[PDB]
Amino acid sequence: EKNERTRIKAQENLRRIRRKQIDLVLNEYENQVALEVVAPEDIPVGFNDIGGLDDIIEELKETIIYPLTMPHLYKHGGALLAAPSGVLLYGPPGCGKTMLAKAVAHESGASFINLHISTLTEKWYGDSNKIVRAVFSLAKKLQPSIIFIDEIDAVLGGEHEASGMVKAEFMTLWDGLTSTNASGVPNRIVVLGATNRINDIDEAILRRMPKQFPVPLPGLEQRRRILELVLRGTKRDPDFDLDYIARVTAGMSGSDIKETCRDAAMAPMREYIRQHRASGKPLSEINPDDVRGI
Amino acid sequence: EKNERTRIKAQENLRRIRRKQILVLNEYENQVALEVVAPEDIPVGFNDIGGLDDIIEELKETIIYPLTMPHLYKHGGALLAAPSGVLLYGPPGCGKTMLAKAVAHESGASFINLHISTLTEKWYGDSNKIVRAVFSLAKKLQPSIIFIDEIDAVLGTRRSGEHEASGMVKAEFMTLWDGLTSTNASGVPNRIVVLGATNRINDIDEAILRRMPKQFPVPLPGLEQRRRILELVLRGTKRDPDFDLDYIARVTAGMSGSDIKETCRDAAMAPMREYIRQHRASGKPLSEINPDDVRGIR
Amino acid sequence: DYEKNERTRIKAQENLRRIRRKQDLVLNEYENQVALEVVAPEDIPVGFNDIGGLDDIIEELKETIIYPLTMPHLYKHGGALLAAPSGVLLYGPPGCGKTMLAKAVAHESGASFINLHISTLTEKWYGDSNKIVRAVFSLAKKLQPSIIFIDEIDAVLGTRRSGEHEASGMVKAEFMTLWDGLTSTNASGVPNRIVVLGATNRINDIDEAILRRMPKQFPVPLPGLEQRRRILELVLRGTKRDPDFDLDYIARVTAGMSGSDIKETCRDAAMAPMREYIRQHRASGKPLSEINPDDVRGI
Amino acid sequence: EKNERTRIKAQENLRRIRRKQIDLVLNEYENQVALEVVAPEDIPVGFNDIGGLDDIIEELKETIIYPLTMPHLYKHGGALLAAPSGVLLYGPPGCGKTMLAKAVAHESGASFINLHISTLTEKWYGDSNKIVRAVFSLAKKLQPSIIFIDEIDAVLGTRRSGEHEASGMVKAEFMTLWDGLTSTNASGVPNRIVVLGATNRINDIDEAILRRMPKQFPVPLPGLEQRRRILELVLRGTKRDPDFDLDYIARVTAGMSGSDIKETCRDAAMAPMREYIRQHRASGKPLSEINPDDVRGI
Amino acid sequence: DLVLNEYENQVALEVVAPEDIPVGFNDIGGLDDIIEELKETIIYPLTMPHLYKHGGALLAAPSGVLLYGPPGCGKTMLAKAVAHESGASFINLHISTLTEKWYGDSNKIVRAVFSLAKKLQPSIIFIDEIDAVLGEASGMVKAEFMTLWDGLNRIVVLGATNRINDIDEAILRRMPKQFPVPLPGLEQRRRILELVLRGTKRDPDFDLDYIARVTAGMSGSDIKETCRDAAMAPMREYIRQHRASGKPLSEINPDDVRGIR
Ligand SMILES: Nc1ncnc2c1ncn2[C@@H]1O[C@H](COP(=O)(O)OP(=O)(O)O)[C@@H](O)[C@H]1O
Ligand SMILES: Nc1ncnc2c1ncn2[C@@H]1O[C@H](COP(=O)(O)OP(=O)(O)O)[C@@H](O)[C@H]1O
Ligand SMILES: Nc1ncnc2c1ncn2[C@@H]1O[C@H](COP(=O)(O)OP(=O)(O)O)[C@@H](O)[C@H]1O
Ligand SMILES: Nc1ncnc2c1ncn2[C@@H]1O[C@H](COP(=O)(O)OP(=O)(O)O)[C@@H](O)[C@H]1O
Ligand code: BEF
Ligand code: BEF
Ligand code: BEF
Ligand SMILES: [Mg+2]
Ligand SMILES: [Mg+2]
Ligand SMILES: [Mg+2]
Ligand SMILES: [Mg+2]
Repeated sequence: EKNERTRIKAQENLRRIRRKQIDLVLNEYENQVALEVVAPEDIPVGFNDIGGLDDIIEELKETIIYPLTMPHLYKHGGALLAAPSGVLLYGPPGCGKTMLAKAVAHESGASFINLHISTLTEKWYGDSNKIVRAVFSLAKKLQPSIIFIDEIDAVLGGEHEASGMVKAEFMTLWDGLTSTNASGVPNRIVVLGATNRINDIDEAILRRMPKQFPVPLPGLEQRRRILELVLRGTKRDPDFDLDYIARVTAGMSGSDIKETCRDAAMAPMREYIRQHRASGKPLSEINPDDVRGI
Repeated sequence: EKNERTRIKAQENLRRIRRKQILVLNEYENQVALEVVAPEDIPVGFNDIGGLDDIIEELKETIIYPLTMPHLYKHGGALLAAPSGVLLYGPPGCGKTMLAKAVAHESGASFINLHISTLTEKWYGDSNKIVRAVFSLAKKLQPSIIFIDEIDAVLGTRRSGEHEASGMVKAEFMTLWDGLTSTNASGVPNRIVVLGATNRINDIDEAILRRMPKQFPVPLPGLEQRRRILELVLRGTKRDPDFDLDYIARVTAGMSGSDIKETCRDAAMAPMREYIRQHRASGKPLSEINPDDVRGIR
Repeated sequence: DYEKNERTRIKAQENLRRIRRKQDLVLNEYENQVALEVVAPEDIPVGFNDIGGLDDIIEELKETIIYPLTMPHLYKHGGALLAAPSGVLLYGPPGCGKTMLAKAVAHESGASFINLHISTLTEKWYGDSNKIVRAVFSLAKKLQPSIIFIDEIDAVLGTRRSGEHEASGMVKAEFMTLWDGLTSTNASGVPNRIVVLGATNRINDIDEAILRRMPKQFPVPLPGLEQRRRILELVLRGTKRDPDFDLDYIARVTAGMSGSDIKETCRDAAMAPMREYIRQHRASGKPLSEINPDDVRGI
Repeated sequence: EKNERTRIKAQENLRRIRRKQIDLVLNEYENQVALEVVAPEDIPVGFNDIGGLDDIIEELKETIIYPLTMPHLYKHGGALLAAPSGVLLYGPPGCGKTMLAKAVAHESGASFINLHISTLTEKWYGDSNKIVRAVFSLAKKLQPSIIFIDEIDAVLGTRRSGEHEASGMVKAEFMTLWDGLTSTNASGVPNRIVVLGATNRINDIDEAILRRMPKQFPVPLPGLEQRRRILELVLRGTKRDPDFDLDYIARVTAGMSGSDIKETCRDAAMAPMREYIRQHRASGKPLSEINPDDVRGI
Repeated sequence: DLVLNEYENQVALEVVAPEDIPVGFNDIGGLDDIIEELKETIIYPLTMPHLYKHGGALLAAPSGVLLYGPPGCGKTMLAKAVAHESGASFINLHISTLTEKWYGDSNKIVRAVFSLAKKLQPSIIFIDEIDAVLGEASGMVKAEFMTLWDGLNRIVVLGATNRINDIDEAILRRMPKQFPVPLPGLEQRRRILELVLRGTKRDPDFDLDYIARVTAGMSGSDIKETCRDAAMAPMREYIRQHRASGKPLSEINPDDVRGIR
């Protein structure tokens, strides 16, 4: 149990060093949560690779990344002009909120850690609750921390009191004897969330998360943005009426437009592979081209 | 407890030594490593499924080719990756699981047959661990394919009335399958396809359906696909000449693939029963090629 | 939480040893209970020569389920199309020989009949029901020429309501998957040599996906005229010879009675003479039975 | 947890010790069902306390008890002269069909277990089936036993399509354990377990349960003679005054069941003591006295 | 107050002792026939049972008495007095504590309360607004209640309702006594108000009919709520006089003007 735990702490040390450098001493519980620490260059997308979400993205910048990173500029404004202690991203599925979380992890650059539901659930008794202490202590040590819970229904409200204990301790250490620091700082740990079913999250997270951003479907020209964005590496040279494709996708979500673009791009490559499958070695270097075929 | 996990680990190590030929695993990746199946096991291939041929070319040119052997599809960037998943749906007995067996056999993509029994663990917080192990083993066996048959049971429309472990399984699955680290640092995301099959897509968790771009309907066989189902089912069954396959294909209209299989079974079982009833007046030695079907029975 | 496992494993090993010596394995914790469901042929005191009435269903079960399943060497020339049918569903009104057909199949087949009860499938903890449904087929495959029996299968394999329950729905899906899924055949193509016999009196409640997997569906009807007289003979084999009994009359007086109703009427008609003897014998000291009574009328 | 199970085990063991002689290893559900095996001396009623109806009270004693207990007289007939599979009492409320089952419990000495509706319905998935198996296995460990379900139409019932499916899945366990595969012995003798059930309605009981309760005795409203006998049995403690009679009371009350006559006689008996205490408030200290009248009180 | 399982513990939060109950018939009024009959038919068969030991189990306490009970103060409050004077160890039961969120939970509660009452040999089960018994899981709890009633003993079940016809036919069989508790429609309400005015007395006592005839159709709880505030109505003026006369001082001088409407 110690040798495997030693491998755990070694991998944690490597990951935390690669995060910090862009040292720390951790107990064996937060050497297991620090494995779920997302390095900055591990994300392929920034705020420029997202389309349609611009007012929400400026909200997340001006209220969640500036109040949480470089807070000295906000000493003039006082205390109310600061970052909340929790933000939520709700809306339909596929609309692009996990992508917002990914862009926040990449561009914000302040100790992002994504909590999976498995790291909160432990078979043994009690130690499934010390991991929440480890999460918050790690977020307090990695000072500009952004805790993230994707599909946030593990802290949703069989009860399984041990799981109830984990949820209650998460609520308590959310805003308890540590969320009101005498140093005039909340420690800058914004527990970002996300969920496509906003109703079932019962009451507590709805009061603990002041900012709640609805990621709608792209209405009438944000789908044009997502089309111009997904089709960034495909040769659409001869005749590709992008406005028609933006107008035909009536109520498709971002993932739906993305998969439609995937099919439309597979179309020329498919109809090329299906035609030159006779010379033996298929290469298919730059020969095909995109026209239509959504 | 170690006396059981050591035997388990030995078993999965032997299974993967059989499969991977032409790797460290934790206590959970092992328990899912018993699900990895080799193409030698499944006997069915794409050349054995009659009728639904339009779905075969779609799986080949849009799932298996983009997933296995991706060097062709590299010029188009991450847009030309394989789909996140596939959902084969239709009435029962039309070829969903048979397509699954063909994908297991005729792909060469480290097929992983995930049972509902293994996702659902008794101890607390082990179902989430089993899902994380499923997606960590599908990532180790890189161009892999996770197959959840009857996927509308494990997944499915979430509600307030459901076991607290099931909601965690669903959320953990969605997180691993279209989450933060579902794309590599270079941008090429995780050549892992979740192939599911169901006969009820209106109970399959639309948030999950968003993850499955390719949703193929396996329709009920028609007059032209039934004459291929009958051909495939009747391989070894030697036909008595004057056997009219067209009449049997036209009389079995409202039947599925399995119903046509069972009809052909009960039609080829007839001459053997005649053979048995005639040899009732003597001993029962080994069989022979004497009994031919008296006619095309239906 | 450990002695129960040792008790159940020793019991299942003893049971399997009994079935084997009627003519070992390493069973895990979950199929170690299903090994208790395995019944021996010497337990079931019923044979196909003991059922009455239905005779073209007995012929069907013998010819196209029992012979393909056990003793398959006669069918190794037709291929996988001559394998045993994956599923037989005996359906019909209550009390007309469904469970008796299952009992005769358990006794006469000699194919490792396993009487699966609805309790062993329904476990308390999360995932144990799925583990039991997997262990059923695992044990049936360890004992290849095997039959799985689920009496009153409609209450266990219902039509999959949209919000019925998760444990029941997962058990249904697990049973469907292990019935004929990815790993249901062999590496060569033999369909696993397992037949799950089900008995129900509500046919249109099983759900369509499951009736697909039981391709042979036998309606067990009510006894007609010649079936009622055969049921009467088979029931009255035990009673006295007769004191001028009339059986053709009783064969038609039982207008729409099922098999169990005919058996109960015969029970009452046989109890009547012993009651007469008890009444006439109370005047004496002790009962001390003999063979005085008769059998004439029961109505 | 473990302490609760051990306490239930100790209670069931003590109840078995008190029931056996006017030791058995058994699982937890049989521990819970063992808390219902009742001693015959725990009940005050007998076959002579049951006024009115006498044909039913003879049919039970002579075709359900003598076949069930004392089987050495019915041995020659074989499995066809065994005890009936089950017994059903039906009739309007208060006509003495639970008191009749109570007398069957007392005056039979046949391991009478009284199964409550709560013992069957459990909170966890798959515990009602465990307890049904427990009751049908404990009745077999107590071979000449009786299983009384009171208000059988509540526990059982015509299983609708859209039923609870946790009370309908237990409703099939009763049928499976009742008359199923292993519901006899290798020698061919039945299981000699008789299940007695009382109900106000038989058309709602079931269609598949009523065929295995072949003995069905209706407990009708008392006529003139039955009502007179019920009156003569209810008035055993009360002291008659030489003035009144019983015929006019037996004739006035017509639609009253057994329990309605019981409550009427209770009022008629409380009337004299009522008057005595009402004329005795400032009459010394009421401690004891015998001066009733039992005059005609409607 | 002894050993008991978790369900008897769940039901123990509603059980109360006799002495802890408020005043009995001395606390209420407005009826004499109903109180007299119920008293001499229940409290006597419970208090001093030695006087009935020669009866022979026939002239014992009734097994349950229903109440027609046009709604006033829960449509009845006689159960409190019956448990208080008889020392009956009043165990209460509500529909809220009778519903179920787990399968087979209401039946467990019913068996616990009846099992519970038996440890407490003298006991008064009380079904306020008894319609959860009559009448698809409620049928099972109905059958359970019927079976625990006499399905196989100094216990009484007080059933308050509002419609005799709505009760099941197998329930009126078990509740023989049908004590009607209608609204007070006579002049006796003044005595009601008398009791309702035994808390505090106004400046003089105004016209008794002036306060009586106004509540000619009001319920008993209606009278109790009117007089609990009408007499307090001018007292609010006295508190306002405290506020206007310097600061509020602890005084004991009542000053009524008119307690009506
Ligand atoms: N606003 C958007 N612009 C561009 N692509 C988007 C957008 N929203 C979603 N997508 C596409 O959806 C895929 C993942 O969607 P995701 O953010 O996981 O949806 P959700 O927010 O429901 O989790 C990405 O590959 C991305 O291409
Ligand atoms: N297109 C098909 N071609 C040949 N056989 C088929 C086809 N569809 C179904 N079958 C028959 O059905 C049986 C299994 O049915 P399956 O494909 O598993 O149904 P489902 O797709 O509903 O799971 C196989 O034995 C096969 O013989
Ligand atoms: N075909 C039959 N021949 C003889 N007896 C029968 C037949 N069908 C039903 N029975 C009688 O029914 C009783 C058991 O019925 P069972 O087979 O359990 O009914 P079901 O098939 O509805 O479960 C037996 O005692 C038997 O005497
Ligand atoms: N024939 C009878 N003789 C004497 N008492 C009777 C008779 N029938 C009913 N009773 C009375 O009714 C009570 C039993 O009611 P019961 O008839 O068992 O209810 P149900 O019929 O609804 O089960 C007994 O306590 C007894 O006093
Ligand atoms: F993350 Be997505 F909203 F399912
Ligand atoms: F697998 Be099939 F749809 F029943
Ligand atoms: F009750 Be039988 F099994 F139809
Ligand atoms: Mg997401
Ligand atoms: Mg399938
Ligand atoms: Mg049966
Ligand atoms: Mg009763």
